[PDB]
Amino acid sequence: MRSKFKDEHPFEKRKAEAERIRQKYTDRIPVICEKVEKSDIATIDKKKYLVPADLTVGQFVYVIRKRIKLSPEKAIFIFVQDTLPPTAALMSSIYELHKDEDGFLYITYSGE
Repeated sequence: MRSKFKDEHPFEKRKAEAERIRQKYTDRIPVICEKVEKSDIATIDKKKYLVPADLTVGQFVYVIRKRIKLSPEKAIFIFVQDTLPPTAALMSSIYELHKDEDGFLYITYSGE
């Protein structure tokens, strides 16, 4: 359940960056998207995202699908603090509830 972005970078710098990003893009959600350790899915090329707050969770799944070029028949599940968020929910609603103390919103994506 550990995050590599969390372990590689100190909390203070992470926190400072998130505040820096929140100030510059007040309409966007800073997102860290990582793969769950033991899933067969591929690994995302780009870890960190500026996500529009009006985007739904399901819309963000779609961006994850097309960033890994996941075959359309394949399945993919997104986890926010080891929960499956509803696709119809706004990422702004997910962010206010599940933002990390550093200010980032941490997702893990799997395949089962």
